[PDB]
Amino acid sequence: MVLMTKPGTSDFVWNGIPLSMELNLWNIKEYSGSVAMKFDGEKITFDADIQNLSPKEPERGVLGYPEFYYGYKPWENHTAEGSKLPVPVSSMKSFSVEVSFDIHHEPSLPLNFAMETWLTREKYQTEASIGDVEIMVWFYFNNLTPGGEKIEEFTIPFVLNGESVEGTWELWLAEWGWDYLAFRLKDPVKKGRVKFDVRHFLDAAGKALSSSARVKDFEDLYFTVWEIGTEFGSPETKSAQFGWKFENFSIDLEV
Ligand SMILES: OC[C@H]1O[C@@H](O[C@H]2[C@H](O)[C@@H](O)[C@H](O)O[C@@H]2CO)[C@H](O)[C@@H](O)[C@@H]1O
Repeated sequence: MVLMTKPGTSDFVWNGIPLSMELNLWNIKEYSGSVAMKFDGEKITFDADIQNLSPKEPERGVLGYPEFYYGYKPWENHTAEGSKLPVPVSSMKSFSVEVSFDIHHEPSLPLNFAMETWLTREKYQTEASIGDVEIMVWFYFNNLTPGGEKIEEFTIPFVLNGESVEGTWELWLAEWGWDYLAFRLKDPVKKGRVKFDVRHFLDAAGKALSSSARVKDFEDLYFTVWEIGTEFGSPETKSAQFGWKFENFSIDLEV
């Protein structure tokens, strides 16, 4: 059903779930080489062998974020048809996400396996800005650090390979053009199956930002989307070779 070999977006449906996949190289000015993303009905795979890389904005650190998502991504003003997102955070009872993944990459490549959402003041913004929140959940990372500084750590459960684990998550916060929160699992998992509820993270982000001058009414913000992907690169990265595979995907939003 879906095949992309250049930056772009496409909707598709997986096990009845409407989704969008983006071959996202947002911070790459130019590159040579190959990129291929594909959805075959049963799994999503991504592969990259690119060279002559240079960032558009070196200050942003990473170079790209090939991914697929459920919902409405503000920045692209896009959503596949039939999505249940966006919804106000305060209306989320639980949001269970499950996926099996396998990531491979050249050893020195700054890379991570990250999931995130954008909490916007208004339902359908086309950007995030002061008053909004970007929240990431890193299940894996390699020669990559989240932006900002570490503030606290949280113990948050998730089911690894079918076994309930009590993960230890560092929380990184930065206040740039928007509020940035990144939950980094202290024991990265490079291949496996995870199941967890986004709500726990939301609860934690809420407490962390409870004294912010910028973010005003946390529970009132719109939970717009859930992205799943891998960020890569750094301003010094000149070439990149890595790839991944996602499978056994399923979600459950309870309003
Ligand atoms: O800056 C707009 C750009 O953001 C991309 O998400 C980035 C985000 O900017 C950055 O703060 C965070 O560290 O990483 C994410 C994912 O790489 C978004 O994917 C782009 O569509 C958007 O144009």
